[PDB]
Amino acid sequence: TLLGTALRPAATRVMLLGSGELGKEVAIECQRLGVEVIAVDRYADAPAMHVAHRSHVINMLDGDALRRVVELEKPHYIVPEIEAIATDMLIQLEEEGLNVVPCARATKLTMNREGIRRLAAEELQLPTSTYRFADSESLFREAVADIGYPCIVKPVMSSSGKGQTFIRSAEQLAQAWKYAQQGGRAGRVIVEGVVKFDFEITLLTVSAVDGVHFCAPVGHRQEDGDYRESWQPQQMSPLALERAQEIARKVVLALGGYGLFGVELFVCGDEVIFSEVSPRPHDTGMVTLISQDLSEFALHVRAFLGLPVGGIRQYGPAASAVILPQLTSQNVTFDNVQNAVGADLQIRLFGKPEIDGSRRLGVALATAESVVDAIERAKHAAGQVKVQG
Amino acid sequence: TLLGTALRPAATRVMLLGSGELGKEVAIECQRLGVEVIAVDRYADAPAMHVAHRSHVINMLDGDALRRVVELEKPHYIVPEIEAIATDMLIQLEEEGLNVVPCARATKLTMNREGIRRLAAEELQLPTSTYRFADSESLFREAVADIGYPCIVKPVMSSSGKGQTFIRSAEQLAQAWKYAQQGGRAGRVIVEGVVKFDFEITLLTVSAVDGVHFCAPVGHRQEDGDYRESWQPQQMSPLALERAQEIARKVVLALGGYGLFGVELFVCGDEVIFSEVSPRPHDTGMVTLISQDLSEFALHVRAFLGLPVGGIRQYGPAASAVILPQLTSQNVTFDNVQNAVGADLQIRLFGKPEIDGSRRLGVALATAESVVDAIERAKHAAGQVKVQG
Ligand SMILES: Nc1ncnc2c1ncn2[C@@H]1O[C@H](COP(=O)(O)OP(=O)(O)NP(=O)(O)O)[C@@H](O)[C@H]1O
Ligand SMILES: Nc1ncnc2c1ncn2[C@@H]1O[C@H](COP(=O)(O)OP(=O)(O)NP(=O)(O)O)[C@@H](O)[C@H]1O
Ligand SMILES: [Cl-]
Ligand SMILES: [Mg+2]
Ligand SMILES: [Mg+2]
Ligand SMILES: [Mg+2]
Ligand SMILES: [Mg+2]
Ligand SMILES: [Mg+2]
Ligand code: NA
Ligand code: NA
Repeated sequence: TLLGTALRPAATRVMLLGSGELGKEVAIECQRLGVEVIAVDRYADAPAMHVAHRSHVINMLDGDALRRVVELEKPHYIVPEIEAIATDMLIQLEEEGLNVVPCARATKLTMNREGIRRLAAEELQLPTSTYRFADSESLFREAVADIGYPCIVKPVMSSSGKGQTFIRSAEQLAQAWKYAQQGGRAGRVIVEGVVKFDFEITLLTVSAVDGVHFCAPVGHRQEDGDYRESWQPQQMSPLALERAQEIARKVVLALGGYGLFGVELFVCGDEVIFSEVSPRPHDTGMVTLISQDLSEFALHVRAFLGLPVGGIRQYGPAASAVILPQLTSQNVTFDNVQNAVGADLQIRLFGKPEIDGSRRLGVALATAESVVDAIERAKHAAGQVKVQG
Repeated sequence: TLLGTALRPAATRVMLLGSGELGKEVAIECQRLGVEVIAVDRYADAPAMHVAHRSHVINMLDGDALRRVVELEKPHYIVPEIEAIATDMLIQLEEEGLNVVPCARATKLTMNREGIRRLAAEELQLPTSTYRFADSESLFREAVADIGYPCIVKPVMSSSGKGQTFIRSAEQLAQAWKYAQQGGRAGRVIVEGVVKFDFEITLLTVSAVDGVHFCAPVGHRQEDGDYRESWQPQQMSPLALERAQEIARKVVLALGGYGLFGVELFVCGDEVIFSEVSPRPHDTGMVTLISQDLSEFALHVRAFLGLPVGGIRQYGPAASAVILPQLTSQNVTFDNVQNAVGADLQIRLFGKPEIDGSRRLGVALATAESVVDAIERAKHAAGQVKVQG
């Protein structure tokens, strides 16, 4: 592995497709290695743009626009932060010699639930919830009848809970369908049977030159489409951890390429069920910004540059808690910060230029002698922040 | 403490006067809290500029220049990275209501050996080496005479050992007095009595809203005016430590203002001698990038922003080892990096645009079961990096 100096002729150039808070940490980690960084998104002054050498604002879903910026900047690596990208062009570029992280195919499979679900369940034969796809309201109903109640419906091209309904009875059928129609490319939906798990985790898995590595299990708490808190490690039986790792290894290798992946699993005692996977750093993994020697972001960077991971140090019980206000402003301020940080307590404020309703503007991080204590410390701190605008 | 959003009208602005590797990490820490960063230096593309919002290239020794950049950017904080600044303008500006970190007084006193030496030895009655100020070769001559052999001669406005001579014999004196002229402003010096210590430390001391806190002592190895290796924690007697803390506290409290200070001391048995102090993060402190929950850069920011520190966690035996090549190039590359990273091992590459002689281009960071093992690990990794021109 050879790295050049950012801004010099032999520079190593990384292009970030999506410049949110997740990309922001990847940028920092690239910059820490003197890696040249070009941050791209659909809006100006996005978080990652704050710490990049240069930035561009384009239609990331536009394959031509993508090709244009790529031709213009000639990055060595293209690093997507989101699902909503012209994956078809990524494939082209990849063939054209571009390094798409982790790989263009991983990106295509995961931008639509259909690709990923069918691969895991049908091709890989991994355990998953029952599911049915539907592209019409009527077919939607047939699916539900076959799946049974309760069931959850989701748009095939969605994230963060957009257009999702937890269906308990036929009564909600109408609304569920509409709502789901509202979410996406505005068509197709997935109808999944409800898994009743003891708890859920995100197994941060790194595929690198020196193999597949696993971070300690991350537990999380969801609240209406968004993670609210995450913690590590999440206690699990030895058998469950082994099955979890088996599943994650298979999925990442199947998706292919080097990088860190966010493997979402449901745990039922000693049993593990595959949910979905981020072929990149996971929002819940932000706890790793305090709980490990190498964050999930440092890890992704390390893996994709072709460097060996060697190993990951976990410092003990930790948690994250989102700072998720609800307001409309283009000049957000954060007061009472003196009460949100301290011993074994930190915060991150993303620099997002504006908000119009609910938006994750930062995160509180804490360590403690138990996850229970960390979670409370972290929730408390996030809550202390006075968001005004 | 109220923080705005970077790039927004109510943004909180930090101006960095000096954009090297140290400033680079402070910039990252400011960015992590959504603070707006303006990186200033005397050459373009300085490391901190890579991660700043914007930058300026000026002659930091020119007060008018300084005033102009400050007035232009209207920063809420002015943070120096180095001694070589128009501290007089700093004083003025502070008087005008600018916030100079830690305080303008602290900057002035430390940029001149004469101020700090006299303050510590005389004002605070602390243990230091034997010293004397010459202001004529003749006086230089008389002074070396009063101090004896061997002795150290230093410009009173010198760093990185610039313009210093280690004198064991009279013969050197022609040379010695001239060199004390090579470096500095280009004509006053200090003559210090050589201290025969067991080891040298840097006591990273944070002065914040919740008072003064200390990092575990950092030992280090200097060679040719440059630190080579640093490690933590340096083994010391409880008595020794206590005395070191005592000295650090009096000094930081005496200079004033919030921030991280690098207190250089010498240890002989249970005795501690004050050498000097940096009113900002110290190079040797780079080990804190792997050794603590909060790096010296995060500490500096936490403190200057008026937030509480609470506590500092140390993660066991840790070390830093510089990447200090010597060649002339404007397009440096780094090969064999895969052999410089691994478990408990990381490296940083600063992004410096060029080199022409000996220059610090990166640092290796390691953790181990023992300080000794950590040092080997760090040294070995720095040595594996092949620096090409
Ligand atoms: N079949 C299922 N059974 C039980 N709970 C489920 C099921 N599918 C989803 N959930 C729950 O709903 C949450 C969100 O589901 P998910 O499939 O990840 O939506 P998403 O829109 O893809 N969100 P994101 O993680 O941001 O990509 C999960 O994390 C679980 O808490
Ligand atoms: N009186 C002394 N006795 C013994 N060693 C000394 C003495 N003064 C300096 N040294 C050694 O010389 C090194 C550099 O001295 P120093 O006074 O810190 O110079 P400088 O130019 O100000 N360097 P810097 O640390 O970058 O500001 C110290 O770190 C010690 O290892
Ligand atoms: Cl189906
Ligand atoms: Mg998803
Ligand atoms: Mg999510
Ligand atoms: Mg999910
Ligand atoms: Mg000095
Ligand atoms: Mg010194
Ligand atoms: Na920048
Ligand atoms: Na790839």
